[PDB]
Amino acid sequence: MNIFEMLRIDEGLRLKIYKDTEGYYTIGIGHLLTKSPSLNAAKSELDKAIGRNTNGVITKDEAEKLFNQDVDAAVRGILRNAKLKPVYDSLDAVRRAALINMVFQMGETGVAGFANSLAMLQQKRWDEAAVNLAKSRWYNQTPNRAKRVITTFRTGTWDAYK
Ligand SMILES: [Cl-]
Ligand SMILES: [Cl-]
Repeated sequence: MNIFEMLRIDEGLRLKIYKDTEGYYTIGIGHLLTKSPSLNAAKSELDKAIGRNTNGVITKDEAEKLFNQDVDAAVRGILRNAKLKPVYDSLDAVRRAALINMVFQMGETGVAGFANSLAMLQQKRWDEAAVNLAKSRWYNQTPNRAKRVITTFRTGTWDAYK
């Protein structure tokens, strides 16, 4: 298992524009297009992203390509974040994947908001962190996904994904 497979499981794959759990236009493997309520605005951002007139539909390879870029950016963004880097650096490979998943979903700013949980993760207090991570809008809105990521930080294994 790895970051790609893990997010593929969490996000799924859709080749037509769809609305995410928050009602925002998305496509592919969790690629957010826009928070604007307008479908045209989304189609437009989509064409700009693919470099062609898609008419709201893309192929698998195009989806995968957006995905690759999205994962790379999440990593790079973690590495540039003063609040995130030290945490990421302190973690083992499996848990690093949980941190990436979270940035992929919520953005760097969103995660930077789990200040208390981050400190716990850095100190390696797994059970306490898990409990704190659960006290969040994140967990109440997407509980199944959240539990998977939390178990991963708690155990350091991929068991929640097997
Ligand atoms: Cl893009
Ligand atoms: Cl969920």
